[PDB]
Amino acid sequence: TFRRLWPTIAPFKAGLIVAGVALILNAASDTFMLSLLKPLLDDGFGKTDRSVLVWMPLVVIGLMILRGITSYVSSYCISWVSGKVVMTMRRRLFGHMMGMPVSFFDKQSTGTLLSRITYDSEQVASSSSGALITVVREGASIIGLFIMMFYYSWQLSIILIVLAPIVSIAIRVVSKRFRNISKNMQNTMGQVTTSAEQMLKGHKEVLIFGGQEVETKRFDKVSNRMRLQGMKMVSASSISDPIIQLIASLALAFVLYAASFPSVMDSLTAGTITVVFSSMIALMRPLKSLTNVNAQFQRGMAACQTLFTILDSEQEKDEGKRVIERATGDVEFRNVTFTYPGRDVPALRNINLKIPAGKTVALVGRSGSGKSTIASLITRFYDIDEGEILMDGHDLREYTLASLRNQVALVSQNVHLFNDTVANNIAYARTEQYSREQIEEAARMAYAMDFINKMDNGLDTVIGENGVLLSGGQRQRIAIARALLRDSPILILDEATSALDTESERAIQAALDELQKNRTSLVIAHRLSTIEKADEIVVVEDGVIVERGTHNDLLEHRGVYAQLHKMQF
Amino acid sequence: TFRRLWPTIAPFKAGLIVAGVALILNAASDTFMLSLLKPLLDDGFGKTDRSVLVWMPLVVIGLMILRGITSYVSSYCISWVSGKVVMTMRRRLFGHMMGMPVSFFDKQSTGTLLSRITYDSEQVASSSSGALITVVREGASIIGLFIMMFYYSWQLSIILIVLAPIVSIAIRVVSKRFRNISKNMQNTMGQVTTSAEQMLKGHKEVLIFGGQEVETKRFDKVSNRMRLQGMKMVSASSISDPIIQLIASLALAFVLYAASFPSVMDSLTAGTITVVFSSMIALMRPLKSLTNVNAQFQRGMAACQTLFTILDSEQEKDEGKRVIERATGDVEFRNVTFTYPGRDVPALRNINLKIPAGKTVALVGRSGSGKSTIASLITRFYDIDEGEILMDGHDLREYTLASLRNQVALVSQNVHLFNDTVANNIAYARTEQYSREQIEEAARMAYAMDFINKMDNGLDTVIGENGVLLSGGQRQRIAIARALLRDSPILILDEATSALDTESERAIQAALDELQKNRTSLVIAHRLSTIEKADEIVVVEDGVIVERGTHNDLLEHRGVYAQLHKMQF
Repeated sequence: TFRRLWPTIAPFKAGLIVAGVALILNAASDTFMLSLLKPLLDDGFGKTDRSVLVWMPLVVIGLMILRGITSYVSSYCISWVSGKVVMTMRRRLFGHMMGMPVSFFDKQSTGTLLSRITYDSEQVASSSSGALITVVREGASIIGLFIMMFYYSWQLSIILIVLAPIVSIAIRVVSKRFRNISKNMQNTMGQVTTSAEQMLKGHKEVLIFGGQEVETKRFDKVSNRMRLQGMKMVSASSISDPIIQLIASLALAFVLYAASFPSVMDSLTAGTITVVFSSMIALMRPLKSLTNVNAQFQRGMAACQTLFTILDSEQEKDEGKRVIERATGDVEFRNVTFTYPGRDVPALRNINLKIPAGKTVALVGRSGSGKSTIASLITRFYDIDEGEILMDGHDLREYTLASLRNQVALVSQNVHLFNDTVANNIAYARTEQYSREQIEEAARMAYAMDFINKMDNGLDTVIGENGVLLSGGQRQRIAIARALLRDSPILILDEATSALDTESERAIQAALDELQKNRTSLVIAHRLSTIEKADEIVVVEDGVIVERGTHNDLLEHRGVYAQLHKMQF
Repeated sequence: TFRRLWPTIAPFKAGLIVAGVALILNAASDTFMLSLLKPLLDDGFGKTDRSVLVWMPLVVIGLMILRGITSYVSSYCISWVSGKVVMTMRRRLFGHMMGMPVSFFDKQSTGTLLSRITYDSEQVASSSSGALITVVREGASIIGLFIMMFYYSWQLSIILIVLAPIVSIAIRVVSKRFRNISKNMQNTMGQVTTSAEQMLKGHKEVLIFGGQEVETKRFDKVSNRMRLQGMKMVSASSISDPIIQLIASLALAFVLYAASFPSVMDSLTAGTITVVFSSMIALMRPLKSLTNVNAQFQRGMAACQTLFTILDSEQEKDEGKRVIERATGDVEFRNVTFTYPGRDVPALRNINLKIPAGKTVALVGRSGSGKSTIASLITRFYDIDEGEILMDGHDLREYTLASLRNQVALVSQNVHLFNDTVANNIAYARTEQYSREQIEEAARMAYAMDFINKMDNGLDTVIGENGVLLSGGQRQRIAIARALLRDSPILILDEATSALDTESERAIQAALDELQKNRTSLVIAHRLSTIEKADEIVVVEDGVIVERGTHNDLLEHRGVYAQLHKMQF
């Protein structure tokens, strides 16, 4: 039919088969109730002493116990398939957003993404299972009801089934006519209400002219008109209910009139009529739900379509073949112009950055708008629009994503934290690679030895949600320890730590210097000390690299950096 | 239960008595139908004799016809009371709406006041009528149903009545317990969803650290937990409906068990249980409606208190005793400082402007305000905060409101016209006073006679809503003719035309000059020609008269007059 994620469900059929076969019993039981109704009324409650009012009290409760157990098992075992389908769908979907470009997560639809994964995943299988159980049970109650209703007094069955749609369509046409009549009559009431508003509007003119009495008379007339219009409207609306009631009663009266003639006689009995009528009445609800099933199956398998769109959206480019054993290379730029998608302003103009290996460079972004993007390019998160980033004699486009991202490390005050323990967080994705002693040494080199050692559970304290919830400074220290453990030749320093912790942010800074004492570092300078620590100052204005050079060179000629050293004060 | 609304009910009480007595039958019919249900099954169908089941068609159609006619008469005659009472309330409200000060109509709006007059009164009447219908009909139905249940089987009725509340309360407590369980597990589901968001939010971190596999594993674990939580929640929710069904079935089983086990009643024939059970089931609707009725009463009656407050607000001041027919007396704003009620900014200050008799002393300004109110004070729509405006040497407060208003005429391009004929509009509020020839003379003086006689129906053509929708300029001509007819000694022009019709605006101007060769008027002028026609130019800048003098002197002294004048040009 419409969507066919069928393979994902294919494994979980046994559960679905059991649920369905136990669910059809959930209508077999309801039908057997009304089946037992006939012996009850005709034979039991009559002057017949007993044995239909002693066996029946037990059987009704036993069969309801069966109904309850089948309902529970059907619901649970369809919820098993729903759970094991929604869980696999969610798992696949998420596993196809961990290799999906940052562009989508650049607030293209990021806010809804959790909603997209959870609400829609819950809705797809929820609505599909609802459609199944409403097109099996309520689609089986109908079948069993018909079997019984033709088993009991088929002639009455026919005279009732032919009447039901005729009466239904007659009711529909009468209701349509009267609804149209009332809606049409509403127009006159609207007109007179507009006249009332008009009369209320002219307060000033009425008062200045002393027409209070004349306006009272005119309101008398329009209000009599309004009351008469309401009278006729209410009369027309009220004469609807008696008409439909009379039509239904006429249907019943004809049904019984047919009972007089010998055509259906001996199909009357006493119970038989009750069971047939009760079955026909109770047939509406199953059919009422069945006629609407297509809406549900569709809403749900369509959300599945919406989910499919995400599952098959753009994927991160991976057109690389070469790997890295060590990125002991020189970072090189040449006319590197880039623009982050979903925007019009160009990000970067031509670039000629020759950041050599073994030495660091501090880029200063006093403009403060879009500067960080320059770092995102070297880490291949937003694809470069124009130019190339020449790394170790090769471009990143040519180079495999995994190795490239591995060689570069990010550090920021807003660093995210995982939900596992701190020891794993430090060696995230490579816990087996390094021994706990290595992690402790990294923490030492991160100058958070006392802090990390003082957590309640020590080295393996749960560090994320449902944990101790460190502050920003401690998070920075553990991120620095992460970088130390990974020993990325390329460092990216956010330097967003506007907060100055006493005796600790200086410890943090010592950790930063030790980390960047070696290795090539690109520091998005925002603090004073880092600018002081600058090795090759790189200024940028809006989207262009205005100047480059060491501290003294740009300090001598005011240009940009020198004035920045003053407005930064 | 405030019920100031008692006197209105007493004249139409007869209609209410009818409505009620017919409504009683409107439930007696249903009761005597369920009564028919007994013999039908007991001795109508099983037996060969068909007299019962051949009469039953006739009796059922007859009872439903009585139901239809009695429902129609009840609804009609209750809506008639609700119509001739909502109508009298509406008419009384309006009659106490033309006595309200302009301030009340200004703070609120037509559409809010129309909602009050139209929607709120309709709710008052409709909801009180609905409360009465529910109480009477459903109380009659309940009393009749109880009579039936205790009459047909005084033993089964007692057991049913004892069981129903116990079963209902047990169902309620079970439902409450299971709802609490479901939400107590929904909280854990929310926790795991928050964890899912936590992990799904670290896209940049996962990519940079290359931990796609580890994050996939963690999501596997959390998704397993989510599926387990959903499974447990669904199981808890689905073990409820079977439990309530089991409780209801146990109730029914015990009822039937008592129906046989003892010989206490032992009298239940096939018909007696059918009728008693069907009534007990059908007794839910009235017990529910009668329980919810108190939300109808004191919801419409509260709207009646709202309408009383809107009716029982600050009436316009009428502290005047002396009546003056026609006055050449100057309107002098001696020391009059006024501010808009409901507003903060001072509208006026102590002023010295005087209006000599005969002289068409005018007033000009570009402040965009101040002027607007300086005329309204003469009409006393708004009151005065300080000072006194002297008519015939007497303050307007001393002057009788009706007579003083009659002495002033409101002529403006933005003028309201009543839903009446042109003759009625011109002689409005005094149609008896003036002859039709005088109205033709008024049209002549309006210089619109050619147009005034051009409509299809001539001088008596309907001019307002449901009329010709006359353009603004000729509507202003109509208002001008109104002024000429009434010959108000005091006149306050608006002259906000800003639209110069070819040869018709000049005719309008000719009409104004014919009007203002007499009839002293501080002409609120936006027209340079009107300013030139001024006698004693008066200039105000948003809080006070800057100067008052002839046009030549005012022009000579630049002050503020010459500047605003040359901006006008």
